Amino acid sequence: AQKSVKISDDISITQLSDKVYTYVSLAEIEGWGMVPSNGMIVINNHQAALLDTPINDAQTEMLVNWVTDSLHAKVTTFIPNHWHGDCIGGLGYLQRKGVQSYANQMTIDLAKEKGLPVPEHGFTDSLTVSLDGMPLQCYYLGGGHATDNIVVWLPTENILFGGCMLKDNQTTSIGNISDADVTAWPKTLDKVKAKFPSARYVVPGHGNYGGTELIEHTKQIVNQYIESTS
Ligand SMILES: CCCCc1nc2ccc(O)cc2c(=O)n1Cc1ccc(-c2ccccc2-c2nnn[nH]2)cc1
Ligand SMILES: [Zn+2]
Ligand SMILES: [Zn+2]
Repeated sequence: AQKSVKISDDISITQLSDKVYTYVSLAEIEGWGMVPSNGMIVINNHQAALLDTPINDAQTEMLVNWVTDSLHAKVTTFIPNHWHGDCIGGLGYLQRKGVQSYANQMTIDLAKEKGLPVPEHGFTDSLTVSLDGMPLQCYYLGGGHATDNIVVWLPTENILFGGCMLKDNQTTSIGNISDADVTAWPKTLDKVKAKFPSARYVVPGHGNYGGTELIEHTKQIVNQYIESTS
């Protein structure tokens, strides 16, 4: 069991640790109706790192003030998982609040071509940003749900922000695969299960959070759809 607090009505936080909370932001992502989105809020010493924002700026600006008022951290760092509304959907807000963003370089080149706000720090494989001594370990383990998708590993917290390459234990859906690397994903999770075999929490990019079975579960999903289309 773990605390489920509502900031708005359509915005929930769930605290998995002393320095890490996770929320789901339901918003309307155009073309699919009402989708529930995930994100990590990570607090070290009044400094707040945010791992993906909601669909627009309003909820970015909903979650960002709550994390002021109640956690008395200033959001100063951000990391989108890929370039989807569900990742940087609300980065327009946050660069304006001068937040410093880090992401996959691929995702940087991408957003640019589609003309979205652009993160300012890139990497090609791994990049360990410090929230004041708190390593916040981002990696590019390969493409999946999308080509630029990455994972963030909180080394002190054994918390793995799996992202949209992962699905919950509850869903058996490949969801939205327009910018995917299907033949390729299957082997990303494989790498991901190998690197954080010891992750206590492994949260997806949608769906409820879990353990490391979320990995073997998503893989299946993917093989069931590859094996069922190819
Ligand atoms: C109507 C669409 C399906 C809704 C849904 N609802 C859920 C409810 C509970 C839950 O635990 C999981 C889901 C879920 O995965 N989904 C699937 C879902 C699938 C894709 C999307 C979506 C929409 C726009 C851009 C990217 C995505 C995306 N799809 N997969 N990962 N990310 C959004 C939601
Ligand atoms: Zn996505
Ligand atoms: Zn997504």
